[PDB]
Amino acid sequence: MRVLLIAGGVSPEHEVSLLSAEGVLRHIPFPTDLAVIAQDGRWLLGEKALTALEAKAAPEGEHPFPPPLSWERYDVVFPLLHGRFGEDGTVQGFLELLGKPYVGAGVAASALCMDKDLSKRVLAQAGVPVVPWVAVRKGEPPVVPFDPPFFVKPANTGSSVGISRVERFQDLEAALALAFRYDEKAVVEKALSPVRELEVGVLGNVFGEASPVGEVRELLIPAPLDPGTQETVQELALKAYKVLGVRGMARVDFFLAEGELYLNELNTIPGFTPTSMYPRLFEAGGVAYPELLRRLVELALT
Amino acid sequence: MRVLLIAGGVSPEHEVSLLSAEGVLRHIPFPTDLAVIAQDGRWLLGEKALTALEAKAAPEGEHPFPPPLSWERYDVVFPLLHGRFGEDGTVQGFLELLGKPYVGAGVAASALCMDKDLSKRVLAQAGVPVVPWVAVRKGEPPVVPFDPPFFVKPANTGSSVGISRVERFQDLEAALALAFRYDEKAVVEKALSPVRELEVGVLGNVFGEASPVGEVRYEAELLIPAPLDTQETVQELALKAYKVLGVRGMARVDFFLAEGELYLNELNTIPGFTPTSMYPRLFEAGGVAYPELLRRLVELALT
Ligand SMILES: Nc1ncnc2c1ncn2[C@@H]1O[C@H](COP(=O)(O)OP(=O)(O)O)[C@@H](O)[C@H]1O
Ligand SMILES: Nc1ncnc2c1ncn2[C@@H]1O[C@H](COP(=O)(O)OP(=O)(O)O)[C@@H](O)[C@H]1O
Repeated sequence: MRVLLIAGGVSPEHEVSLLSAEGVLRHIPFPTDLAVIAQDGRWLLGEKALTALEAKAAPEGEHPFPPPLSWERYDVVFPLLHGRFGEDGTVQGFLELLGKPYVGAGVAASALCMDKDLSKRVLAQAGVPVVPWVAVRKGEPPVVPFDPPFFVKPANTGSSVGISRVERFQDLEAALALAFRYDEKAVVEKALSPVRELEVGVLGNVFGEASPVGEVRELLIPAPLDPGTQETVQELALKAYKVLGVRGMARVDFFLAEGELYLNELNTIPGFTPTSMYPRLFEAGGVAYPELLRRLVELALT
Repeated sequence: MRVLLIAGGVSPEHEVSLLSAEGVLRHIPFPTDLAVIAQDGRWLLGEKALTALEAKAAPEGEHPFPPPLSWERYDVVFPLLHGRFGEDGTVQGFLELLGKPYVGAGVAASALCMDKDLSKRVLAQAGVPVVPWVAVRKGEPPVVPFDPPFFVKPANTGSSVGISRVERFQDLEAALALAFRYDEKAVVEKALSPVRELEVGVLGNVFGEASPVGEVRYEAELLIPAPLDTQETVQELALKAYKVLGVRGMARVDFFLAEGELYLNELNTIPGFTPTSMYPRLFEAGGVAYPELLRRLVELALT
């Protein structure tokens, strides 16, 4: 068993990905080589990759896509890339064509969890509560059924880029133009205030298992929630996970306001440093970091 | 401008991909090259690709993916692959990484439109009428909130393979078993009877224009126009669905008409393209000649 870890990426989460890679490389219980996608889209192999890792950021790459990589030398690929060209299903589509088993959600799941509008339409139809929202498409004026404040976001970007809180309708047009700077589609959802952010990890292929619930405020593991609400969080996370057909893992984020839960999004490739929420959550669930990585690889083969 | 046409594929529609590719080449108003993906997954380039088109099939190829192809000499890529590794977003995803403009639906819309279960969830949520249904995954006992008869089918496949009609609830298990032979997930929906199958094509990015409506008819063929009394309603539903799903380039949308009630069945992101295929013909009757259709499709990939 030899594993290929791909880190970096052209997205803003480029340095975070390399951090996660540092953590995975030191604990994965399998011979593993690193491949880095520089911020310019080019790749770095072997030594140059490890050198880039130490630098904690690789602005320039050597080989343009597709790289002269010896794919036959690996049994499983672990795409530890965040955001665009990472969790959207493109790298996965590539790996599919290479006939390479890999860690994480497949093309459909990735592309779908990544779209804030489509995933919401699917989850709402299945009975999973989501914040009231409306989709706005580049070129056609907005129609918002509820009143401000809103939160405007690009539908398929990530890393909070292009996101803004709108207090009045008069500021809506400018918020959409900002979001459209990154996407052809945007979402306008009700701004919850005050609100609490809860996060829960899921592991498995389609029918997964939830880890304990966490809260972002500093990460509070576990979250100070009453018995019933904690159960619903895990329950809703497993339901949405199954409906979307996610494979491998996912960190599901929820908002809690007025005692009500709303599933915000499913992150198919969450931060993976030994101190990130997903790993810490499962550590709390009795699954050590090395074992977590072992399971992901095992899941990729089934 | 230089276009790159990719045809064949590892799916069971390999032969038909080549046929529509033959038609495309005969009329595409741009210098165009052909690249073929054999049934064994290896790519055939240059004259070998055209030689392959000749035989109407390419069992084996020369270059294993990724092919040593000069993508830089092409402005637009036209993927004419069907089903798996065709319209499921995989090829699309690869093209997105090569930073190459391409015809048709993007990664998400393609993956989404190929999943009967997922696209029906989105459409129903959006108000678009669909046949009642439930998803059944391999591993969980089937629970159907309605009585038979009903059709059982693989959620993600090609040429209606693995589809069956169930009259007795005691025949559901065998139907699901058949369906699970092509996918890990299946759809169980209310069987419409009698039913008429309509189809309308769509061109454009997100906000498209509908073609006239045609009606399918199998002999013991498509009727353009369709003997409807409704065509408007079908076109509105098609464009609405097209928009919500965020489809780009094109799509043939199939509907079921029963008891005066319309039901959108599915959106095909990569319809057959022979001069006589349902998509090209529908648009022809809509004033969009075959060469024009191709021209626009290629230009749309750039906008
Ligand atoms: N509907 C909302 N109501 C209140 N706050 C929100 C809402 N949506 C987003 N936010 C705020 O913006 C932040 C980022 O939203 P998010 O969708 O998670 O962006 P990203 O997908 O990049 O992580 C959240 O942590 C939250 O504080
Ligand atoms: N709900 C239904 N009611 C009646 N007939 C159906 C129904 N679903 C499918 N069929 C029949 O089965 C055939 C194949 O189903 P379909 O979804 O169109 O497969 P495909 O995606 O290959 O076109 C249809 O052409 C239709 O005649």
